[PDB]
Amino acid sequence: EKFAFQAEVNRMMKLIINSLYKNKEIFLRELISNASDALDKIRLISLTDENALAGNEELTVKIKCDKEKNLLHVTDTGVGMTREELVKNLGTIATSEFLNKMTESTSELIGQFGVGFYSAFLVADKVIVTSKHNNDTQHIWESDSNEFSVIADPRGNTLGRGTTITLVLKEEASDYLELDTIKNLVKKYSQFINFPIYVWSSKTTVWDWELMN
Ligand SMILES: COC(=O)c1c(O)cc(O)c(Cl)c1CCc1nccn1Cc1ccc(Br)cc1
Repeated sequence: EKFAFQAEVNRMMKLIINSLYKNKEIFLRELISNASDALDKIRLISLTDENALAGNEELTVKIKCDKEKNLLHVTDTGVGMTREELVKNLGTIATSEFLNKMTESTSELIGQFGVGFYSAFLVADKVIVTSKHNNDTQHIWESDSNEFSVIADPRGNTLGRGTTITLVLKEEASDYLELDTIKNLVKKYSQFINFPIYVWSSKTTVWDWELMN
């Protein structure tokens, strides 16, 4: 259940963390970007499988703040990941030219190599990935960066299909819990995205999904 990061991933996480120290906001750009990709992947799959979207009729990104529990949730209803995929796609990488371009901006570089997930550790002490893939049951990937574990989700299939990224925010990254801030940041980083992105918001005092693009 417990796993070690591959060396290159450790180096990569460091390079990422040690080059975007200034513009931390990028983590949210990249998570929204990967969320879109997940939906693309499942839409494509839906072209040749009418049963592809059975676990969830919708194709969205839902973002939820939990100021109280110090958590930020980003949930796509994309393709999701199987257990094996969690262990492989988040624990290794398929690359070393990337690690040399990185040393010699660099926010555009991680975006290009599709490896911006790890930027989440810029604002989080622990990162949790809850994922339901059509071919598998719901599993959970957790890491504080020093290792990771993948477990079967005891709650069963709550996602229907897809992925929630959950960030336990750092002391200094509390700013990103304010609904003001996240609405603002998603507005910015979600224009080019063509799936709907909602933020769970407060209107006059009620709560519902609010569309941001
Ligand atoms: C898009 O794949 C995912 O399931 C997914 C998601 O739905 C939301 C996310 O925030 C993230 Cl990070 C992912 C995984 C995408 C990812 N980032 C780094 C590695 N990976 C796995 C991966 C990379 C390339 C391909 Br092609 C497939 C999976």
